[PDB]
Amino acid sequence: IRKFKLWNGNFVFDSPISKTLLDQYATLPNEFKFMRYQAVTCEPNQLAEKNFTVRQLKYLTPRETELMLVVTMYNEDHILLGRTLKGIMDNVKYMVKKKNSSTWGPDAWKKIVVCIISDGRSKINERSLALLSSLGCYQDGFAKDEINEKKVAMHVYEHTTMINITNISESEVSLECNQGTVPIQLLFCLKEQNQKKINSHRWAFEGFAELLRPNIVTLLDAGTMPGKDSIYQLWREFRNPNVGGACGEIRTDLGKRFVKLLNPLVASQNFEYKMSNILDKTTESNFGFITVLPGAFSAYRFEAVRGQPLQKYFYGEIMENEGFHFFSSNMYLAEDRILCFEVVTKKNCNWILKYCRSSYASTDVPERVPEFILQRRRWLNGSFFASVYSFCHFYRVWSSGHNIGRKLLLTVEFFYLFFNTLISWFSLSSFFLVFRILTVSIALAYHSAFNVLSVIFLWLYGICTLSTFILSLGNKPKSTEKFYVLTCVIFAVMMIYMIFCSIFMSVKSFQTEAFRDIVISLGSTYCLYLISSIIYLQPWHMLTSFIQYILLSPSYINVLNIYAFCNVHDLSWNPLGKINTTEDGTFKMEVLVSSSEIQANYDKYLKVLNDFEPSYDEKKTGYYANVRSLVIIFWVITNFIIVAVVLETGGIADYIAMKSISTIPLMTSKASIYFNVILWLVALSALIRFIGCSIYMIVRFF
Amino acid sequence: IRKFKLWNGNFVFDSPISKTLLDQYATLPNEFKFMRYQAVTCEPNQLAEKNFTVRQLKYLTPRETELMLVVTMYNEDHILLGRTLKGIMDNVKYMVKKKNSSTWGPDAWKKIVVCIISDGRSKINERSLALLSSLGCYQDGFAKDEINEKKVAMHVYEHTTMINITNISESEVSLECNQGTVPIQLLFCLKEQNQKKINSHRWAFEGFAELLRPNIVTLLDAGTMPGKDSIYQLWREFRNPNVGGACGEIRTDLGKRFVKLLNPLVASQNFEYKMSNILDKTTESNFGFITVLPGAFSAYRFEAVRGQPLQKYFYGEIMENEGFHFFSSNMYLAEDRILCFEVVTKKNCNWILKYCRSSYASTDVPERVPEFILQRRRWLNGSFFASVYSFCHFYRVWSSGHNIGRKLLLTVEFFYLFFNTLISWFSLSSFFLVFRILTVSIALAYHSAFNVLSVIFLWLYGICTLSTFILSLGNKPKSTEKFYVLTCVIFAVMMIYMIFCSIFMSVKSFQTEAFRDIVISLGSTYCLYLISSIIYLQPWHMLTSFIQYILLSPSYINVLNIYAFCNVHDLSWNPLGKINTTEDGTFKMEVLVSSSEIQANYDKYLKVLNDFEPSYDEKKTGYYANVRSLVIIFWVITNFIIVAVVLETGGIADYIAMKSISTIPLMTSKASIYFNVILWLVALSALIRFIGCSIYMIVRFF
Repeated sequence: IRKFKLWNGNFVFDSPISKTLLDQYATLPNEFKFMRYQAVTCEPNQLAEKNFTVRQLKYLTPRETELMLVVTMYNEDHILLGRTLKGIMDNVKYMVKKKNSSTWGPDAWKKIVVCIISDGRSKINERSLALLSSLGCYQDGFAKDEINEKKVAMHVYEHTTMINITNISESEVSLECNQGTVPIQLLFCLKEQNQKKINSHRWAFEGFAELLRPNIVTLLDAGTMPGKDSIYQLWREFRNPNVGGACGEIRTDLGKRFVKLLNPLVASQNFEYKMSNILDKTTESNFGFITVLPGAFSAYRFEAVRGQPLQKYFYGEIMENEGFHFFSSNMYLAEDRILCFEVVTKKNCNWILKYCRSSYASTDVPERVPEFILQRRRWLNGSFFASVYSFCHFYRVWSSGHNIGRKLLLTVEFFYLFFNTLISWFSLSSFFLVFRILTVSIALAYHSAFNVLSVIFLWLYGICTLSTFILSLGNKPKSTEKFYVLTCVIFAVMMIYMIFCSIFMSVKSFQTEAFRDIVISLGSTYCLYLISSIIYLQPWHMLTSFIQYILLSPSYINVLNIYAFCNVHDLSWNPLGKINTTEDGTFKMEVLVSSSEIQANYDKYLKVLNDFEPSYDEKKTGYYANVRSLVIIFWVITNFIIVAVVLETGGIADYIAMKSISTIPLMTSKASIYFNVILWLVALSALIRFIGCSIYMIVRFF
Repeated sequence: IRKFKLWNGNFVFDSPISKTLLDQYATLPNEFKFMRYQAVTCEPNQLAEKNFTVRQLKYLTPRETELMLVVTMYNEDHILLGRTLKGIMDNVKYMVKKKNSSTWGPDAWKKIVVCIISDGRSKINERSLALLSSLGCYQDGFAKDEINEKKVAMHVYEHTTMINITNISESEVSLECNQGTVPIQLLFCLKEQNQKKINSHRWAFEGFAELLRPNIVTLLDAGTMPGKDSIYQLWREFRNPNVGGACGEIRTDLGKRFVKLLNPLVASQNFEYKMSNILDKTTESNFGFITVLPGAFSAYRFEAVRGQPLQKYFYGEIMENEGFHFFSSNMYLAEDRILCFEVVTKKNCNWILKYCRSSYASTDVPERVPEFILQRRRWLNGSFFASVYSFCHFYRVWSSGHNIGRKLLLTVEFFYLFFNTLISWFSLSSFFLVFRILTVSIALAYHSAFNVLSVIFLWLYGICTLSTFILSLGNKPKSTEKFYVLTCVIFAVMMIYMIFCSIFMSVKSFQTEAFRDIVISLGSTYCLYLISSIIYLQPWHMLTSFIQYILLSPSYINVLNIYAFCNVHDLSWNPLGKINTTEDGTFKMEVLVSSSEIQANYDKYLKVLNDFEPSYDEKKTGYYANVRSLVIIFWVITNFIIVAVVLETGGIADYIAMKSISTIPLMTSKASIYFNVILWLVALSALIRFIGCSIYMIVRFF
């Protein structure tokens, strides 16, 4: 029991580390041998005012940081955090061993701070706090819930470690310390209660970034392992002073010797990631605005995001009455994609976002249908809302500081992105119309067993779709996994049948014009994908992973989208006294004994018979439910309008028949026109993205 | 403080009442001047063993009860409880003033106990505890949460009051005491925490009824006001020794001078109640098994329900493994209807249930669409499950003790009840098929503007139905009231249009055979209703309330049923330390100072890196969700199968067309056959129920 003293009114303690670490370290200054705990009781935007600091400012010469790396955990195990930290450590070692550089050199580790923001003490895993402790950046015992009647909001552990991670097997993490290791300035933040990730970013940007004043702030998730040069290659993107943000490639981690490529769900995701990087990101980067993918690690120039972008990201549209507005109350769905928008359309500034193909990070993807569905629920809602928001507010592009040509390019890009969003909104009707027109056409033309197959597949589609709607509105994907797997299999068999029908009709026609169009259009859209993959110099996914993606595409359209739209907002709808008796059964009491007090109580109850909206949380819940259920209805109705126009469903064929009688066919020419239009749109999108990727590679190569 | 003593180990206290009551009372024995609080810490089935008692057993001559009246509250205000208590008091006064009776006489009040079981202290209203206190049956202060480390489960207040309720206006309750008043033995039970109503019945039947040993146990809800002779007329039903249960008529309370009859929702309910009593209850009572309506007050002969019926009602099918079974885990949905079944099919006993028309009780009905929907959610699920359970287990009728004729009658009745259930399961398709066939037929025949009307009403029906499904699966009726009112109005206009179409086609035909059938069948089914109402001697609802019921019938089919099926089960998915500092900012702490303990903690975290289904409530929640969502899917699919068979939807007309091509019409003869069959079923049901009501009245009159 020792005597302490609050330093400037807040608790700062310095503990020594165990001699086991010292044994490696010797093989010595102050930062290596101590670990500093601080109890942060204030808001993220008030740390300096309240007089809280970081070790970097307190040296004889204050230490200036070039690069702040933020790692966010919620409950990730020690393997994921180990992978992220090992990638970071390897990158820092690469930068420290750099020879001909003005910025990096033997003491480059002093310019990098690794800030690990974990979200809740109750929600952290103990295998992660055991890894963090083994590095030297955590000791238990001196965390406090409250200090001078002030609720402690966050615990900050600061250390500079010499030990590095050198191997991460399936079970063990290899930690070692020798002359080849590089020191890392860790900064472990542990929030007291679980607020979501935007609050973690609030702590990173409004909090420690204000004290450290980094040049670049890099965002990573736990489990995302950066490549061996990814951080350096992303940092190299910022030598253009106009770059305000940047991102790299995100790769599926295929496992040992690509063993996980046997899983159809994983190969489908591998193909999807490779094409999203090759086609979408390059095309976007040509214009100057990128919509960074959820898994990839990104970097923002700190001066770029200060001001309006962070205010919109953290608070939303501040101007708001007691009620709820659409954009202001729903922008939390598009979490990081807001920042990017506000960086590009920042007033009087000509920041651009740029995509770096030289930097990559590999992540593990869901291997089971329920967790895959739950992961994509967030992605699809975020993308849809962000695209709607960017289209509705595009005039801001013209209030920024870009020159006239870049403003025109950005306007064109936003229009194109909303065109893509609009196409993706009508996929529910597009898939059904293509399937029904194709199967019915082959049944009409050849009659053999395609009649029964057409009816059977119509009923299978209907049953699976109705069940998906009902289970996603009412139940949870964990509860019914066999059904979801069966539905995916049913849709894969459906797609196989459609491919067969297309090939059969095309061969018979070659031995009418619509199937000429289908063969030319689909061959063209496959060839453009293949050539774009070759130009990017990453073609191997075009054969190892293509058929799996083709077979699972109907499940992307029909299971992921339905669940994403049905779950937009993740809704969640006096003490008396005691008796303790003695041995004799006796005890003492306070009892109303006087007649006057009994009469008083009687009069107080005789008085009640003579004198004859809930809280904000449930009001917000009601608004969220109303807005989530109005989206589903509009989606379904606007898709069925197109279905009924093309196929003459909804009693329309009946209506035309009876109008003529006042003075039904099997199929019309609307089906032919629509079938052609859909395929031409697909081929056109492929061609546009091919031109974009070609321009990207040509410019980078020059 | 004073010195007390536990009486036999449990807390029993006797407080005097305020002299204000004594002033009326004088205008005196022990029961009037004291109120007895008991703290019940045991289970309902253990009160006697634990040595708890009631005042009735503790006189010099123990008092024998003929009739125990149970009143259950949850949070009902003082007007509803006042109405119930006033009806009870008036009935007891009628029985006490009875002259030529062996059972009732001047001291008949001694044979009646009124047991008011309120559900939770936190959930009780204070205007109800103020009314209960004003009667003399409650004083606060001496309720206890725990007694000798035993959680007190329930508080029992016992008094015999001389004051009666004489008027209940919209705002005040008139209490008065004079020579004309009759004493009432009240027994106020107040549960500590809110378990649902089955637990209240568990306390009433397994608890106080075991001590009091009543002859009859009568169940009433708070707000249900018995008629001036209803309790006596129901008690008179039990002079037949074979009667095991009985119920009376439940009436809609139309307000002052029938002012509430202006509300269409209230007149519709008035007609529905009058026909459920006139047709359904009499027909059921002829056979010998009644399915007592939710609002009506019922009575059970206590010896009838002891044993198997109460065991099934309270616990369910006791034989059960760790998993969930359908019947055993879902019988709580059909709460009281289980008892009735088990009374009739009790082994070796020939108990019957009987319906009493001489006894009635009037209740208030919901006047707003959301609360109406929420009320009927419980009714519809209970009825559907109870009917399924009774049909599946009908063989028990033959294991009972009835003679052969009554066994045959009961078997026939259960078959007929399941036929009615099966008809009610297909109303979703029946209404749509009737509407679509009728509108399309008039459009075909006369062409003028019925084409547009047919298409418009098809789209209106589709939009309203899809929206009802989506809002009942995802949202709450309180949130969207304008939409539900609008949907009811839309369906009423739809029904008006259908009535017009029927009349138009019939008049044109009179100026083909199918409309002869429609006019004859509907005229017959209206005439049978009118004649049955006249035979029952209650015809006034056949004109004051008929059109409102007709207009709201589509909303009964399409809004109440969808919401009831979509909401079957009502699913619901270390401390650290503190710092207080002195003036100097100094304080004292317990800190790991020795190097050995720091090394110990480091080794304990280095150890975690080397040694590398939830609770029952959420498992039951998952089962309930699976079973609720499997019911909706089957309901929708089995109704659409009939729709697609009759109208040739679902690609079937396409399939027949292309089969013939291998070698679509507007309407077929299946529509004619189905249209006739539906109306013949309606007329047949009306005729059967008319014969039943006629037999009931004839037998009662003889």
